[PDB]
Order: sequence, then structure tokens, then C-alpha cells
Amino acid sequence: TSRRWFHPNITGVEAENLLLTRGVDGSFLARPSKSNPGDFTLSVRRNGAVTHIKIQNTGDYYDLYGGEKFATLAELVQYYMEHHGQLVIELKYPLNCADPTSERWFHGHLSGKEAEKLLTEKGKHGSFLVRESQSHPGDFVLSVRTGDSKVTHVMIRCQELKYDVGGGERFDSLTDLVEHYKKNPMVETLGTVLQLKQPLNTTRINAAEIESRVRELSKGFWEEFETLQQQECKLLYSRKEGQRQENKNKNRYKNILPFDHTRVVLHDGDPNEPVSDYINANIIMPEFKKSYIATQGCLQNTVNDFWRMVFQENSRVIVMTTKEVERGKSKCVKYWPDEYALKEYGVMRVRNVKESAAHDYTLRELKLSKVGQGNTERTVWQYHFRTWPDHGVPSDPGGVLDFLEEVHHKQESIMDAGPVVVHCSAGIGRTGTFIVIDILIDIIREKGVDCDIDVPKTIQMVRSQRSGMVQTEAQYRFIYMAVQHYIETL
Ligand SMILES: Cc1nc(N2CCC3(CC2)CO[C@@H](C)[C@H]3N)cc(=O)n1-c1cccc(Cl)c1Cl
Repeated sequence: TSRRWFHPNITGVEAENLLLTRGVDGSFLARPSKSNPGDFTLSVRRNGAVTHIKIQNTGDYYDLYGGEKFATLAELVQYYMEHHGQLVIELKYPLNCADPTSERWFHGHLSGKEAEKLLTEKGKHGSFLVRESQSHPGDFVLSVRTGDSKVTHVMIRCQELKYDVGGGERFDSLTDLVEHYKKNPMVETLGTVLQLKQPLNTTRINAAEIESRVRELSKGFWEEFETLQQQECKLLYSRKEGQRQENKNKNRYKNILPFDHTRVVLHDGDPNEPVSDYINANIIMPEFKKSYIATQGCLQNTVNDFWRMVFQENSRVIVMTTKEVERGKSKCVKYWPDEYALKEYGVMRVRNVKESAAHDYTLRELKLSKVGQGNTERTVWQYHFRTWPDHGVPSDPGGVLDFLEEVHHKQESIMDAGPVVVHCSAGIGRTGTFIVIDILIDIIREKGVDCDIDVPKTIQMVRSQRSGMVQTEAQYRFIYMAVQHYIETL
């Protein structure tokens, strides 16, 4: 769609003078605080003045002050441009940004013998990249590879705040120049067409060389994460069944809803309950062989539906990464019985066989059966992580890594076990960090230390199945630290 209203490298003062000079009433934009990560601002001009609106994300959701909670900054703006629930404030005209730092083809300061190096070794027909001019003062050079082969270089000028290739149109930003020639490829005089199929991959690395990449990104991480965050715009899938009136009080958060293409559909429902097929949960498929279900912390009215999912999907392990109450607010109601006790959750029956307390988690062996038939009893192993902080992320990955290693071996011991149910508060942040780590680790086991891993490609592949998997840069960097830690221990 768009998402050009997000300006990554502007301050509070600059956002005003932009909206005050190059905008009108209804203009808006989002920006991160360069100072402290996790904080974002929504600058909207109304009645000749600008109105800044703070957005906080500690690792679970984007909390709009005086508003609601959303999964992505795209779904936030999309919800308000098509509504009014923001008091009123109007999001009419998005003030686009020209800074190409978050573009996946722009590689900033990059020389020519390095550019040909990556294009020849890792490129294919259509690979391209934009870089600052290594010859000139402040211009840019486009490099395109075509074949199965050659590498054509196209010089881009900067003439009075406009970019051009030495003839034709003068574009206001590098993106408009790139996006134009991805729509109208430059054709050389001898038939060679400069096709811009896909940007050059630079994030795909061998699993062995993981420490050196973490060494580079720490000089890096913020630039690559926001580059991935800019691609959240192509993930605005439908959430109809979640927005239905009958399902409004089944979501822990009003506007954190499951995608309609991967939502878990509750079958075998009550014929007297008019609507009993919905639950805030999504199917998670890797390389999209171990599957997942990213769901939310159970409300008091969703416990029966939650257990219906664990039964209908033949799940055997539940990974919970939140305390029942954090920061004084409710994150998840106790959906399991007390130890040595037996409870009925509608049509499902659950017995707490034994509870085992470790350093960083509690293990609850549970007995799940359906009321009626005698042979439906199955063992469900709940791994309730407790040492995850309310803010930020764990500083050392060794804690969560031992956690996932015990969860993996339990899943491997069970025959035809269903998908692993993971959930935190909203079931997108901490839950997403687990699944991505468990997905990347699961690759290292089968292929070894010498294999390809693509942290952003995996996260993007998971976000296309549930809104906003992995929330903050902290979780993004933590995943890198988690993968790196797993490989140093070999
Ligand atoms: C996350 C990511 N970062 C890429 N770069 C790193 C950063 C630069 C550009 C190159 C280079 O310096 C910076 C100015 C930035 N401009 C390239 C890239 O392809 N991904 C990606 C991978 C898989 C799935 C998705 Cl959705 C995405 Cl976005």
C-alpha cells in the first residue's frame, strides 16, 4: 500500500516545520524517538498547529496514549484513516518521507568494488542496489545484474534536490526514481533491459558466520530492523471474522485480531451457540515439520474455546511466556486447574497431574479429555516461563535457550503431536520472539552449523501469518543473540 508517512531520522522540531510548511490540516506522520528505543510519535496538524501523540511499545504492542493498542504502525493508521476513534483528530493526508535508509535496495556508503563483489557472488538476474556515489560528491549509483551475465552501472545525479539518470524525469526522492524504473525498465541501445526484479540480498548468512554479523550490526541493528519494519505495509490482510460483533469480546485487545487466512477455526461447536468457531489464534507454518499456534492470553470467557483448540488441533505442548498479571493489569486468566485437581471447561476436562518448578519456568503435566467418550485423555505439557521481564527483553539468552531446548525434546518424544501452542499477552511480541527463535534453531539442528539463516526473512514469513510477530528492536536483536548463543555452545 504505502507507509511513507513514517520518517525514521527526524526529530520533534523537524516534524513540526515539515507539517507547518509542506503540509496542511489533515497531514500526519509517524517517527521514532532517536533517543530512547520503543517510543514513537504521531505528529498530526490540526487547526494550523501540530499535535504530537505518543506511542509506547515495551515489547507487547503499540500503545497509543488516549487511544487503543495495535499490532503494527500500519494497522494503526489504517484503523484511524477509516474511522474516527481518535479524539477529534483527522488522518487525511500522509506526509511522505524521502529518506531512503529503510529501503531494502539502498546500501548507503558502499564502494564500487564491494558492490560488484556482492552482485557477482550473491546476485541473480534482476538483482539491484542503490549506493552513494564513489567518485562524485553526493550523487548515487545504481547497479543492476542481468543474465542467469554482467553488471551494469547507472549513475544518478542530484540536481537541485532532484534525482535523475541524466535524462528524462527529475524525481523528488530516490524511491520515486527506483519505483518508476521498476515500472519502466531502462532499455540499453542494444536490447539489454535493466530489469529491477528484487533488491540484492545482504542479510542471508551462513549459520557459522553469525558472530561476525552481530559484530557488524553492533557498530546496524536499528537500520536493518526498520528496513524490515517498512515492509509491514504488504501485510495488511483481512481480519473480518475478528471484527464481527459476536467476536468483539473474545479478543483480549479490541484491534489485535487474527488474519483470516491463518486463523484457527473451532470445529464441532455447540449447535445452540449461534457463533462458536472463533478464537484469537493463528496457524504458524515454517518455511512458508513442527507447527505452532500463536494465540492470546485467555480471557475468562475464552478458556472453554482455548481448550477446544488444544483438543481439536491435537496439541501436546503449551508455551506460556507471561505471568497471569504483569504491571498490575491482567495478561492471562488461570486457564489451568490447581495441582492434583480436576476441572471441567465446558465440553473439555483437564486434570493437573504434577507441577515441576525449575529456575526459569514451571512445568505443568496436564491430562486433557473430552466429556463423554472414555479414550480421549492426552498429556499436555505446559511450559510456563516466569523470568520474562515486564519491560525490555532478557539480557542473557541462555535462560530462554535452555527453555526451548526442553520444549523441543518433549515435542519430539510425542507421536503425531499437533502444533505447539504459544501465547503471551497479545500473543504477537514475546510469542513471536519464541517462534522465530525456535524456527531458526530448528534449522540449525537438521543442517548443522554450516547452513543459511535469514532472520528478517523468517520474521517476515511469520508476520504474514499473524499481525506484528516480533514487536521491538530489542526482541529483534535478542533473536540474533539467541541464535548466536546457540551456535557458540557447539
Ligand atoms: C531486513 C532487511 N534489510 C536489508 N538491508 C540492510 C540495511 C540497508 C539495506 C539492505 C543497508 O543500510 C541501511 C541504510 C539499509 N538500507 C535488505 C533486506 O532485504 N531485508 C529483508 C530480508 C527479508 C524479508 C524482508 Cl520484509 C526484508 Cl525488508
